[PDB]
Amino acid sequence: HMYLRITNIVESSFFTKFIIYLIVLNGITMGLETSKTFMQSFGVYTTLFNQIVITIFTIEIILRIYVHRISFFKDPWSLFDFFVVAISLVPTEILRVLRVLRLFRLVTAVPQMRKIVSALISVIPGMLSVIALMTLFFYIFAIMATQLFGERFPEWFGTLGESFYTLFQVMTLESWSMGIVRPLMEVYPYAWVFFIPFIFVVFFVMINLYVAIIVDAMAILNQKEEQHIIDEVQSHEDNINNEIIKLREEIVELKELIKTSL
Amino acid sequence: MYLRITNIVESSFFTKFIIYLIVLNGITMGLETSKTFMQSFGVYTTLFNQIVITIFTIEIILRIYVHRISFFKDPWSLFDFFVVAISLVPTSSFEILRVLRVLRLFRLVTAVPQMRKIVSALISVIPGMLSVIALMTLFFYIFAIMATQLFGERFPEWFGTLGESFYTLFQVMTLESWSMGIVRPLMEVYPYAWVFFIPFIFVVFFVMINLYVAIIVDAMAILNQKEEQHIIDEVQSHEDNINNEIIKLREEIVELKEL
Amino acid sequence: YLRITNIVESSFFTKFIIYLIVLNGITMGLETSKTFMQSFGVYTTLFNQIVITIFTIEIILRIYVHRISFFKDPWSLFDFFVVAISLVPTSFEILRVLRVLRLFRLVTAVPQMRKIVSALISVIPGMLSVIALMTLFFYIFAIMATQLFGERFPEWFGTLGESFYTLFQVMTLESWSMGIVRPLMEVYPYAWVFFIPFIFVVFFVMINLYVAIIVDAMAILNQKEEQHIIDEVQSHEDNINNEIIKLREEIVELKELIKTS
Amino acid sequence: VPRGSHMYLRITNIVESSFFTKFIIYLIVLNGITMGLETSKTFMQSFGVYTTLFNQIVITIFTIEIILRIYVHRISFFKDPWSLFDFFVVAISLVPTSSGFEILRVLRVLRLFRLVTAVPQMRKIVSALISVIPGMLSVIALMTLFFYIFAIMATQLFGERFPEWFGTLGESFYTLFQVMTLESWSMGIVRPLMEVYPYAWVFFIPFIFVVFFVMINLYVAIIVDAMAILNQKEEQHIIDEVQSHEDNINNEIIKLREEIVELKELIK
Ligand SMILES: [Cl-]
Repeated sequence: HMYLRITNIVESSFFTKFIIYLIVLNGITMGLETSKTFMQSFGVYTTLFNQIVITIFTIEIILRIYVHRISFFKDPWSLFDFFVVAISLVPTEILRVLRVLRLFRLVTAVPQMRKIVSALISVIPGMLSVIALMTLFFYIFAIMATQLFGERFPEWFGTLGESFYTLFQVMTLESWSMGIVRPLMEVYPYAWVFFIPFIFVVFFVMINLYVAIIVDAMAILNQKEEQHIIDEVQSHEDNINNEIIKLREEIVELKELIKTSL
Repeated sequence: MYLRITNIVESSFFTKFIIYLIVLNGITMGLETSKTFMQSFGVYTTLFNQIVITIFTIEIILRIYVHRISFFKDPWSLFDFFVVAISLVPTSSFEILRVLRVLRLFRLVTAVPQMRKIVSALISVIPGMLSVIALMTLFFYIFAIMATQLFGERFPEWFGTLGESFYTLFQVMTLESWSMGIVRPLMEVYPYAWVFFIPFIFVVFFVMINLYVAIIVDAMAILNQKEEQHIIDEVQSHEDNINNEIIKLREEIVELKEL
Repeated sequence: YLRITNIVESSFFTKFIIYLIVLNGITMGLETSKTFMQSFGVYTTLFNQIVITIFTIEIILRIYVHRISFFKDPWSLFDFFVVAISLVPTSFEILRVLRVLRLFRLVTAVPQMRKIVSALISVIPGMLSVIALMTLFFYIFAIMATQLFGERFPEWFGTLGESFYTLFQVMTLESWSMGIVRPLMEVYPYAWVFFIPFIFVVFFVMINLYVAIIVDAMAILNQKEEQHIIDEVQSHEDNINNEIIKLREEIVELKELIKTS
Repeated sequence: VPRGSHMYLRITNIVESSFFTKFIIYLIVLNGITMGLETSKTFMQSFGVYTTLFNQIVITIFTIEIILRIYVHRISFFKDPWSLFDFFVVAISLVPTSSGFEILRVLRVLRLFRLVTAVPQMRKIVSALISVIPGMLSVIALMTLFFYIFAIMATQLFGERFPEWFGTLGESFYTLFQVMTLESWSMGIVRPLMEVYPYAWVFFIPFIFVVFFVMINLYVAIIVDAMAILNQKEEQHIIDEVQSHEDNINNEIIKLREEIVELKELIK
């Protein structure tokens, strides 16, 4: 009974609008917390405000949980809001930084933003195949790079994780020649045979992956269209063919009678 | 009387003539670069500039009298208006005005409809993206704060300031020296700085790419709809035509049946 | 005259010329080696002087066969210009290098390759509009950059032509920040207000330019498809409409007859 | 030479069993982790001997497998690319460790791509990607020719004063690829070059434009040309229905137009 009373609140525009306002204010506050000048003067006023908004957010998420019960925790966006507000409550090192992640609540609380993100994410599940294939490709070349170049170049390829970092850098193309491969070729003149293929393969996959998405997305669109049009030509065909038997049966009716009279 | 000026203002001669001054004053702007040239042919120019700015003001004036309020409802006129004003404000103000005066070379886009169409075609995509543009700006702003309070003390040149983390994060997005120049340094002090900048790179590029994939595909969905509605509209017309005909021919037997 | 045409137009003639192109290509790549030229240099230079004659024999014949039609043809003109460059005496060496451009005759002489290039080039004329807009944009910002930064940074913006070069570099994004802008911000802390917009506009246009190509090319395909689909529905629309008349007139001519009887 | 004997059937039941394929895939994953631990100097000092045996084991089983698979599938094995790779890879692994080249010991980690061959999901992903290559070979060739031509020009123009970057044909090739990747093309190469040769930009700016034009436009075509094929496959389907529907009504009317002439014959 009272559940309905508060439910009208939690889901009211006032409730959501008010929260979105605090998110935006606390977002300005956290940018003002950057300034060493600012915190010296108005520091305390902020920290309490920080400690207030987090309280309200804890009130909010509690209500939202009581109103939505388990379906709250089946919701990605609620889960995020939940984690982000929890991390914020852990007592004041690195979490202190991650506390700026509650400004992403502005995405959660605004459906306009939810739609953008959901739209973007939609591609990822199909890609997991390729992502895995790529990670394997990296993992293999990371091992080769370490076994080939980690002896004479330990900072770049001394460790599996370091070859991984360096191979990602090569993929981004940042200083891959002047910075990395030209050095390596002073010692190992054929190092280009390892890193030019790595570039080609990696970039081929990236580009072609998205070519496929665009083309395959197009092919699905042409089918949704083809089925609509053909289904129409198929209804028009079922309509005349229904209206010809009425015309045909009359040459049977107007024959049977007109037959007897002759 | 009024028609005389308007018929003149909008003649091909008028616009072609203004376009002609735009181009000359444009070469002047490029010859004004050379110290050598200015030493010899310098003063000649300043008059030429001061001349064309007079003609342009006449032009802008006439155009306003002819179009009245319609002038200031037009973006391309306002730009021509704003720009030509810049040229008339006294040089020794605010030295930046002396520079922004070359923006009137963009008036070559205003006066040529070919160009006006190119730009308009290009702008057409912007309003759809503002959501994403906003999402990106927020994303930067949040990571700028993290980068500042993570790296600003030991690396104040790059992250000491919110506005500097913004500049540096944009650089990382452009991929320019993001590793050799910045992250590899940072990892000397903070070995786990890659956990912050590799995700940042992935997210940023994923959005940028997929945004344009969406444009291409969603632009296509509309094309397949506009087409689908043309084809189906024909099948629907082809039907009701036959329907009326069968109806008549079915009503025609009723006549013969009665008789 | 017909004898010459049968030769010039034969596969043997074109195939034989293509054979010299590929051969002349290997020697021209072997000319790179100081080792090679020391030993087999003279032998090569004779081959060079040989093939260039044969190509001139070829270019001559081809002109006699086609007359004006030859010089109205791009691919022939290329072979002509190219083979001429090779004939002008080596003496200002720059010509001696452009002589390697006759290896592009391998594209001229191979039709598959001629199709690839033509397919690629086919896009450009539409872009002439945008290229101009871009070139203007560069020219405008090149002027601004020169008179903003050339005083304190002559290497990068001291000259109009130099700001052009440096602004193209920014577009390629190579060292734009560490290399150029961060230095400039030492003197001009608001220099990012000039170079971040320049980056956005440039990349926005390039990307959107190709989005338009893909979608507008897409839209033409949807229209070429419509007419084809509509043209059949309308072929279906007219045949039926007649058969109703073959039925209509047959109903009338019968209904009228039944009336009499 | 089994052919179709009772024991050929014995091998076939093994090679094609779920256990056999699943077991091989399981070894691939373990030997894959093993090679990542072989990276660690600490680990090799302690558990080194354990590894080399396991490596020496998995290579044995994989050789057994490759053999069985050949007996079961005979020539179809060598007409299959994925089998050939499995074969090529495992042979590398069998070449003696300290051979003259001494690099195969590294190429031996390529057997981890075997995780792609044994997984049908992966085979399809790779096949989907490769499917584009043959169409491009024309363009790829056009590009290689372009590089080769510009590589020669770069050597003759800049190799004397700049032997590090263009002294050798193979070096101008490597530097021109770098320019294409846009890595330090200006600050690193062309700005230096212009200290000596101020018009060197006329050589490298076109090269950039042409190179990027082709690369981009190639993929534009793929998207569009692949598209027109989709529009053809579609319209035909629509035509074919609109074209059968035209065959149905046409007979329907004539089957009807003859029935009324059938009624006119009566009176006649
Ligand atoms: Cl019909």
